[PDB]
Amino acid sequence: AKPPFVSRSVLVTGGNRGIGLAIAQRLAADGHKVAVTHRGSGAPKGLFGVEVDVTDSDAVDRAFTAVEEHQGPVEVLVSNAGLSARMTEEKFEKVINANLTGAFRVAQRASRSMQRNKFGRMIFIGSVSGNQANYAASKAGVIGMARSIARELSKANVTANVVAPGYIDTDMTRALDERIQQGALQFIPAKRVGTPAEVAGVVSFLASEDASYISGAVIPVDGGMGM
Amino acid sequence: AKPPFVSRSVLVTGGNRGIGLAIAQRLAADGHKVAVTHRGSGAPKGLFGVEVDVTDSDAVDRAFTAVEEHQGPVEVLVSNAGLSAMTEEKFEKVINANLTGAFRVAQRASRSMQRNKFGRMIFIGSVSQANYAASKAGVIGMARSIARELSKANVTANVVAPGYIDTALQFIPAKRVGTPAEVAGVVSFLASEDASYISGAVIPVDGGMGM
Amino acid sequence: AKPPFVSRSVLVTGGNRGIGLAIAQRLAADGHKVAVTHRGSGAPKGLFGVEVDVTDSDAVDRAFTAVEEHQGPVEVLVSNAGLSAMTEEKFEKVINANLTGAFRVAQRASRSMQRNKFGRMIFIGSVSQANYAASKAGVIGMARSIARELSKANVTANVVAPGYIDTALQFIPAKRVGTPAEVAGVVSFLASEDASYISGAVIPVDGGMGM
Amino acid sequence: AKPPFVSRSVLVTGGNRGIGLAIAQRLAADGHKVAVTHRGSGAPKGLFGVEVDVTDSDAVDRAFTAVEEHQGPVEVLVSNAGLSARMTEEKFEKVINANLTGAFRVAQRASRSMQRNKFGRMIFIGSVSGNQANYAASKAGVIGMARSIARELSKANVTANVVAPGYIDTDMTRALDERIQQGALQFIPAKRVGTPAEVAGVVSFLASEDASYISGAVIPVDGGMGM
Ligand SMILES: [Cs+]
Repeated sequence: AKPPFVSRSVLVTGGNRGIGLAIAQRLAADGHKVAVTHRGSGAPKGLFGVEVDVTDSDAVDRAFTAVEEHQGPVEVLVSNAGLSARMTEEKFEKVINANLTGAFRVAQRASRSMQRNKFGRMIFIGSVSGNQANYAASKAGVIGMARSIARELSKANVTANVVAPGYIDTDMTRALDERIQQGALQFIPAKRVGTPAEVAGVVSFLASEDASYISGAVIPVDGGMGM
Repeated sequence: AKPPFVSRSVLVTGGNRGIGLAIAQRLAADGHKVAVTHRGSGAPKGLFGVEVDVTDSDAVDRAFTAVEEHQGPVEVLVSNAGLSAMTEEKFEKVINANLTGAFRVAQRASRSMQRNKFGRMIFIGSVSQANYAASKAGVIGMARSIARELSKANVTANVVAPGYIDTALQFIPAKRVGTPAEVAGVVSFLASEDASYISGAVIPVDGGMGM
Repeated sequence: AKPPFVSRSVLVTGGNRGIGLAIAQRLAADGHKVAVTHRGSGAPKGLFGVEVDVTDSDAVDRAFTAVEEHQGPVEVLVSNAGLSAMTEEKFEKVINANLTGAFRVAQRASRSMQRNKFGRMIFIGSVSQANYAASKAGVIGMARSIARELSKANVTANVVAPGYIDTALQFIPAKRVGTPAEVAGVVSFLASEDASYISGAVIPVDGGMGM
Repeated sequence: AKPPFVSRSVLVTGGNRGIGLAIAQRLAADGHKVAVTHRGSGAPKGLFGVEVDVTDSDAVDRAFTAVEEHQGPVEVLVSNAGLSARMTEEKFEKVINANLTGAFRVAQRASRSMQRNKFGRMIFIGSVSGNQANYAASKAGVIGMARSIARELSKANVTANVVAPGYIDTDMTRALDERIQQGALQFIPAKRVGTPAEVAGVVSFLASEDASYISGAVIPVDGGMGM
């Protein structure tokens, strides 16, 4: 007794690259109407692209307006980490503004339409493993924020969940010392890195009709690492 | 890309009523080969059934053998609570059915999963007593131990933790109770090819309740 | 919109080998409840099986009853050729198994389908003899008669006409033989909720051969 | 053992209205990248639109080029009837040019890329029931053409099939005399009209990986009418 599929208006922030790209392509093949944000390079073929820096509340507003006009109001928001990568105030605030406050900005802009239409799915994608304290603070902060949103908006059938990837095969992970790669594996029960498609599949589920009674959850996609 | 579907040999314990029944029916509609255990009331129409008291290790063993003969070795094990829902007797009865029972079915499933380098163990928490709380938290610790040991063999162990399901609302952000189908959909996902890199997780299906 | 999936009670005759087996396995992975008939070699692992000689009307009747008891009344009937693949004896043997056999299973299925206002009869033509040609064309005429009478009750009858399937290429535009999975996919569609307004059709699955 | 889904670049001619719209929406929800042609009014939200009159070979060429640039070369072509609706030469040639020659033009423009990439699905949608001789000639002509294409191109994994709808619920069918509506039913074993979604489901199948060994076929979607 599987709920019938509904084609949703989807916005995937940072959806032209890496894990964000895998997510956007998967949601498109699922049957959804998928738009992505980017910082200039553009969306790949078959996806509607809008340029926006998530540190800029006006650019966020214009992005959502453009998507609304293209494919209808955003029903499923996938917020990917704006940045991924001793410590200092500038580096701390830069990461917080992009990854935590940036997540707030897109969630806030999505919320009114989601509440009004009594449907919404906010799905926040944590930054990858693995600048320690700034990324740690922003990722944990997004989880606290998502829980607050879930507590406020779940009564309107608007949920907010977090996908927490562990070590995933990306360009930066492959650039890491051969020595760091094989020994990150010592912390991972699965004894292998995850793939972008493995993250995308979990997002596919959270966007689907099957995830309606999940709200305020953090689903780790990490081969057991974070236990 | 979305990974190709694989029809799995599935066993759902307590798969004849309530949430277990919803899970069994959903996994069958997904395309899996679904067997259930039950305590006497019989299996649902269409599905292979075996009578098991999960406090009985011998009965668990002969159930798995019967299922292997019918549809092949169990690849996906869904362990539903033996009891729903303080004396030493009541405490021990719930621990034996809900915690040790989970161990019995997990242990019996484990050899074949490890050998074939594929397994999904999915434990379903009871709906919501020191006894029930201990057994539910206990199963989570057990699952995490199994995930730590066996994830390297592509054998994962995850928990679905339902809140209030209809088979009080002030404490639930959704302002409604969940349905058995809403639990079943999460189990469908965890049984699927899309859940391969999830292990040792507890997924709450509670409308935000236990956040 | 795409109509919601419904898990149907399916019977596939000759569903234990070749194209029939591929059909049965595909329909089971689709989410249906799949039973097969066979002539002695047994059913595939996982699926409910009944021994039927389709020249025997009594054996057909007791097969349908056994299937009804197991998984509910047959909603989707897939009739595969009794024989694969000139004397009066050889002619009559092929007609009796392939044409009259199709009638026997169709007739037995028809009452319940009409009563419940749902039925899909799907006849699978033999792969490619005056006897075989007569029986294959005969089944098409029979199916068309059934479709004319019963489509008003949401009971349709369609034919899949395979060409050369691997269980010569110069006469095939595709320049290759078809696979059993390629036949099974067409049967999956005809069993689905998307085939509701198709009735009395013959769908060739032949890479262009019989065009 | 179902073939894994592949997201195809789809062009549905006349895909902004009626049966064509139902087809385009279904193929989009299936997971494909769907573009439609129209004659000016535009594509609905979530579908890429291009304007083209299928009597104009240059406009067809430009349409396919625009789709190619948007979503990749056309892999699945759904050619819907340009026109639907005593007899005279002008009315005969008008319908032949739109419905038969128009089908040729789009098939021809699709063919080279399909052959080169060793994949293609041409799906021709016959005009609805039910100007007699011109529509009859064009619909039968499209079937002969499709069979020729199937004979030539099936060796390159390029197939050509026809969906032949009977009486389907559309704006024009509903405009027909109450008396003609209920008595068209006397010719239909199903004893009801079909829906646009019933046609779209058959097109979904013909576009899918399950239809690979079907070529040169005419699938009637008519509740048994045309037996
Ligand atoms: Cs099944």
